[PDB]
Amino acid sequence: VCAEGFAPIPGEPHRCQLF
Repeated sequence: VCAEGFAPIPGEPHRCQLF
């Protein structure tokens, strides 16, 4: 999970980015 405006990463599913 993460924060309002975030989601998994392309090829790395541990940290966030933008929504």
